[PDB]
Amino acid sequence: GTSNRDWWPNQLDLSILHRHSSLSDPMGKDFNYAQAFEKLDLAAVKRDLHALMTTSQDWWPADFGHYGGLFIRMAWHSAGTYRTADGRGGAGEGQQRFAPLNSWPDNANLDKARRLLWPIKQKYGRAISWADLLILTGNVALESMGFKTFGFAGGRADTWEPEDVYWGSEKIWLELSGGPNSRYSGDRQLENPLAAVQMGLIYVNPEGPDGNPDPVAAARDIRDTFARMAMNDEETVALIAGGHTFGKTHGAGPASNVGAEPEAAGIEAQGLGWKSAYRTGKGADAITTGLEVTWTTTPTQWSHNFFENLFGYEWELTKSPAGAHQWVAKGADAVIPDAFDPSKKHRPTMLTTDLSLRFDPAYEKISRRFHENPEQFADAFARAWFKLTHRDMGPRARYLGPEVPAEVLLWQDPIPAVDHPLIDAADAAELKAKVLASGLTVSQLVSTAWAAASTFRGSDKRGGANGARIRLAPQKDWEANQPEQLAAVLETLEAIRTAFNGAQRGGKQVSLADLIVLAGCAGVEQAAKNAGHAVTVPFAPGRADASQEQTDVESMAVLEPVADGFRNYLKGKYRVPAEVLLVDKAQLLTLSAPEMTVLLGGLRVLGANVGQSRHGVFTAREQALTNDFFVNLLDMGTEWKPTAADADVFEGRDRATGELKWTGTRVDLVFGSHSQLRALAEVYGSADAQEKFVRDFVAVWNKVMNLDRFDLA
Amino acid sequence: GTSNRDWWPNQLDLSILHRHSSLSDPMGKDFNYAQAFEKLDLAAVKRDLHALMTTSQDWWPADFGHYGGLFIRMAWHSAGTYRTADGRGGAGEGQQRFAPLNSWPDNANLDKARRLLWPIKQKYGRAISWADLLILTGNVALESMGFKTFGFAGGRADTWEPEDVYWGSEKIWLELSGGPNSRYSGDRQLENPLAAVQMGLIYVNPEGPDGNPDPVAAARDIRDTFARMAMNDEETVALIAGGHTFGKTHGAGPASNVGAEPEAAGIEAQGLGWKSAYRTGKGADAITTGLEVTWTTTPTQWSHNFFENLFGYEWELTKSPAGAHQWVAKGADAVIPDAFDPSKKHRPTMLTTDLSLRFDPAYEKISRRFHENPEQFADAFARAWFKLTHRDMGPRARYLGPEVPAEVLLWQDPIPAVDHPLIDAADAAELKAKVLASGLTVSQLVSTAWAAASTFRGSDKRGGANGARIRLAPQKDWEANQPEQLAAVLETLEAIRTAFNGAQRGGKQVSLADLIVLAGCAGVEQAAKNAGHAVTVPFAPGRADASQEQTDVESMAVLEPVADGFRNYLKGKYRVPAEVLLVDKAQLLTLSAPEMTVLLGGLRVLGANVGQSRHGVFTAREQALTNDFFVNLLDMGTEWKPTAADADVFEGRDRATGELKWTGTRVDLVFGSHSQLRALAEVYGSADAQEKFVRDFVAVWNKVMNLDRFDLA
Ligand code: HEM
Ligand code: HEM
Ligand code: NA
Ligand code: NA
Repeated sequence: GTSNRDWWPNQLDLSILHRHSSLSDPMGKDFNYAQAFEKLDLAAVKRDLHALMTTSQDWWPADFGHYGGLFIRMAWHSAGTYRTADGRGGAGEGQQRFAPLNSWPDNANLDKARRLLWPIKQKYGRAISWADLLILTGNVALESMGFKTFGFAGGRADTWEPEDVYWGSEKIWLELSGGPNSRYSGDRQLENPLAAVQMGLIYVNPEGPDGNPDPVAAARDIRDTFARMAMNDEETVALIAGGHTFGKTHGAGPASNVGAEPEAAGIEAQGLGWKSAYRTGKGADAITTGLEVTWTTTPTQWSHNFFENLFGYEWELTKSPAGAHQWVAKGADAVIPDAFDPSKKHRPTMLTTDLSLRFDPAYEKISRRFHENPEQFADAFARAWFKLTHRDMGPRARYLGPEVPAEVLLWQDPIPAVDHPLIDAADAAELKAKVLASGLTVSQLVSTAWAAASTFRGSDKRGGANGARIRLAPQKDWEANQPEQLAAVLETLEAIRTAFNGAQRGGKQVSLADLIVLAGCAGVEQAAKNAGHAVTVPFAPGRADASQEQTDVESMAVLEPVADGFRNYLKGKYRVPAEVLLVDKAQLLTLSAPEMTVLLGGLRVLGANVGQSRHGVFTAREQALTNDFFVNLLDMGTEWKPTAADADVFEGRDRATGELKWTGTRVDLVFGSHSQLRALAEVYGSADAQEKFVRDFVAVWNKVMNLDRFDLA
Repeated sequence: GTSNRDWWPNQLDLSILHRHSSLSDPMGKDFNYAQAFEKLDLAAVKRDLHALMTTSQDWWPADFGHYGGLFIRMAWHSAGTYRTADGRGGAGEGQQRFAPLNSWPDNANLDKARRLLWPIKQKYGRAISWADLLILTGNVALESMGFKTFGFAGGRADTWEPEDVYWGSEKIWLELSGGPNSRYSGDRQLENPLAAVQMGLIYVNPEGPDGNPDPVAAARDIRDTFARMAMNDEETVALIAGGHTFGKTHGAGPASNVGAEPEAAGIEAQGLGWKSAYRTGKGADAITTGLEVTWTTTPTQWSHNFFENLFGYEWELTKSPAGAHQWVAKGADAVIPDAFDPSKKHRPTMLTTDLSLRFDPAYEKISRRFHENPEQFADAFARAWFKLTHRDMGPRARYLGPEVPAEVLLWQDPIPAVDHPLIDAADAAELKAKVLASGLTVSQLVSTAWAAASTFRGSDKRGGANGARIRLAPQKDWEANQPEQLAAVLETLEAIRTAFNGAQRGGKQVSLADLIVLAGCAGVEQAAKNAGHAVTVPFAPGRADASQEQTDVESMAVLEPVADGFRNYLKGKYRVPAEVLLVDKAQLLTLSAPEMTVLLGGLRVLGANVGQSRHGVFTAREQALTNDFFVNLLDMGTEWKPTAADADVFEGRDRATGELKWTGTRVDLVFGSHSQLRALAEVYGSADAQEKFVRDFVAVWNKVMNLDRFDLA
């Protein structure tokens, strides 16, 4: 059946804004996962998980009699799709159970692992999500095998359909670099927002870059991909060596024995895949990646054997039974146990990427420190495992249950506790009047609050206006934020704040974070008044101000908007059309198509454009909250053409006279071009819609101002 | 970006069940179109439309100074996508303004027609939908040119994204028959559910079949395609000759002058397309189809000149300026006016498909009668035009406004008025107890009510339990409905009804339509009771019984279910996998994926299968309402394999012993195979889900029972 995507493959896809509707969700519309989880008997779940570890099923027998290694890998793949670039991927939505990730080649046989958890999921029902279960099982596996974890938070709500993520443009699974859709260019530069080296891999190729077994070049890829998942050198060595303290790989025979991945298998396979014709197809005959490596002399117990073996032997290049490159210890005795046959033992083996930990010079120093000080290694790995499994969860207010660590970590972008009475409605009125009396304009007030709040992304729940981090490095210097104008607005706001706070009793005070947001609300109210409408914009206090020492400047850099269509901003020229970038940003902000439409039309007229650009400012009453953007955009009395100087700027001219009426970008004009967007614009550009526009604008404005308000959730 | 559809192109698509969410809709959740329309000043809209007809815009100058012809074609293409096989397409959702229909080659330049209506749409806002406006404008065009229409009903609510319709499998616009994706097989047999001869055409090719200009052969395609839009010979002749009484075609120069259709055009074109480099690109130089035919001597006035010309001249095969085949009157004078130059005149011209009306022998008799009796032609055309434009609107209860015709037409599947007091809640409880005391089983009661209510399709709002047409030809003889079992149930229910109705005072009585549904409600309540649960199933009386004389048997044939996954039924063996047919049925019933899942699992254990098949009946307590279907389907202790006899039937065996536990079809087992469906099955198969399962089953049962209840809307 031919589809619109077939006929017009480069037209914008708005269905990504309408996912995760109440239609696809089986739970009622008021189902609150947090409340279900809070009543879960978590200790009972953990006892069941401990039992499962050694309860081998005949359809996928447990290596060494213990599924721990398989479940740790399962949990690390669950978390390991995360990209700091957009916040997308990670464990936080349980997306491993859906396409495509359920069938990625790197997730081979993790279908079996998830199926082993069905009876526990079934027993506890809606009170523990799959997303939470996958991570808890990884924690229990570690604990079962003698490693004490740093803690665990629940609260990852399950999702019910595939997340829309750009994973790459290759049309062949695992395609090597330099093809027609290469994710690499130049000096091995991986394209943003990707965080893996080949389509269908978590991070890197275990044989080495594009299959070439050089540990030093492999180290480069490990470092690049791990940095793109938010992990530095210490955390990376701790994670890889910690993980490979346990379990084994599977490559007992040739890969051509292995059949269709789950999404391609027959209906009789009942959701499972990679069925293998090699001998029994499982256990001692398992084939998962094709590598055949067992790292330690006690694969089911925490030990310090990974680094003893790494440093204690010299390594020779060899091949697994499936033909994959891997390394064997020169001259070693057969000291590694077999996973099924008590009378067999094996020499120590390593992956190319394991040897990176020794042969990359920066990794070697950390590996050596961990080898000499195994207590440091233990603590680093525990902390890293917590980070890995919680990095996409959001602020600490979302963390549920009795195992949440009390230590506050820099990567969590922590927000101080509020310790004082908050402002009330009479105080908010007084502060709004002070803000309007100072001379700050509608444009300044709206632009600053937008700049503060629109850093939020729902993908990893980072960003937003809580914290007042717009006043700190690096946000205060971002070009999209207009540093000189920002400084002057913040200075005026801080004077108002200081005066209000100095006048209070009883410890009451207002944060700068709250005041920025409140000042934006005063500007929207003033804009409505300018248009002859009486509007009150809702405001919820309770934001606190974070310090510079609580704000990791390099981790903050991914939140920098390089494209923000809501302010008609593009930092440079990109291969992706700007309207595709707008929809991407709308998705991160959790906006539907109607919300994105209303919001953008209103911001244009309020003067939220960066640099005071006139592009899309289709009104003769700037700083008044009207639907002018829509009524003018849709006026057939105007004809639009790309400019000579710039194909991405358009001039709109009177059809009868040729006189210039307006200019716009692709972000402005897409609302008059895309047939679903123009349908939405027509609603707001109708003669009966001025009041609807104002009230829908105030709603969406308020929504954006509260995106990060998990303390009120 | 590579997507799941790319990787797994034959996996089932559930997103078709989750369109039309509250996320995509710009109107509030409480917006009621009918309430907005009922306050529209319809007479004022029609006066504005009447003015528009002769107010030419210079960006698309009006032929003959009158847009009438253009708007009639606009309104005919809006309705002309309709297929009786599934009820999909038609005018009832305004889908012409979305992809793909906005850019079909047959809809070329209707973009300009819609843009001409923006100022009126803008003036009246949400009180008149695009969908209604399209049709109204074609009525006003006709009226302005002297034709008295049969009437008009408003009430077509606007939609906000493209409908998912199978329009064919060709990958090239207008591909000629016999390609790799041919819609034709055998002796020119058009595949169901298609109703057009080439991808991107409304009905037929105006040159002739695959471009061959033979009016006799073209007649065959006209007859076949019109029949597939539910029009007979009389109606077809009336429509084509009536339409071609007005206006002209456009082919002033070569088609290679014409640029990209709207979905492919640049952003600057602002939703318009087919921009032409031929001379001025418009007006006298317009190119739309490439044909250049003007049918009558007064193209802006109703007349009987189409048939005077058709029968008064002999016709010669010729070519337009773009090279298309067309016909010119042999030896004629220049009597047809030019569309822009008052000093120029032209000979009569015709399409191949016009001459079909004279050269097909059955058409010729009707055309002759209409020629000799133009009052009959006018009446036929008026009636047909109403039918064409209202055929997908549904029951007469949905018809709004002051111009609704009072005559009740057989194609409307009319339902008589209710003239008596309805049963109350106490009466409903007494009838449910009498039904259960009769000895009718849960299975019989559920199966009968399902068979009555599940003929509904939301595509054209035909079918449903209102009317009690299950007791009439042809529904009573459909194989899916189990004619002998149905007859015995209906006999028992009619005895109950007769006894109840004979006992009442005050004229109160119960229809058989209401009692079939209520009997099904009693069956579901009893099934819940069998499982240890007391529930009330909601029931809304007010259905009435239609007669056989009010039921067009041939028109009812398309409602026959030949695939009903909810009863595990397939009338024969099809190209399309059964699971795809299930999702198609779910879509027609307006069900979400969660609704379809609950509903199916419940029907299986209630005994709803045709023929008492045990396939998918995964319970040891049939006729009790439990979640057994899901608990047993998801049990990994069972292994499933296709049977030797039949690849589409599967045996479920104990994994350890080999014992045969169950059998199922593809429809049953897809719920354990598809990753999004199995996630839903898991919810209902959880240990905490029994109450949720029953609640959700009763809600969807009730939803189905009320699909056609537009009298309560
Ligand atoms: C450079 C990064 C890494 C590479 C290339 C990589 C590669 C692999 C490969 C190829 C397998 C074998 C899969 C099979 O054939 O069954 C595997 C297994 C595993 N990895 Fe990693 N690994 C990486 C990092 C991680 C990290 C961060 C963790 C966890 C903290 C982890 C924990 C595991 C465990 C536990 C197994 C054993 C699975 C079993 O016993 O069934 N690895 N790794
Ligand atoms: C076999 C069925 C039909 C065929 C093949 C057909 C074909 C066409 C073609 C090729 C055009 C010229 C489009 C252009 O170049 O501008 C057209 C114009 C038109 N058709 Fe049809 N037609 C059919 C049925 C109908 C029906 C059922 C109606 C309405 C009752 C309709 C009303 C019109 C009108 C009013 C125009 C003139 C548009 C204008 O003035 O701009 N036709 N027809
Ligand atoms: Na994420
Ligand atoms: Na329809």
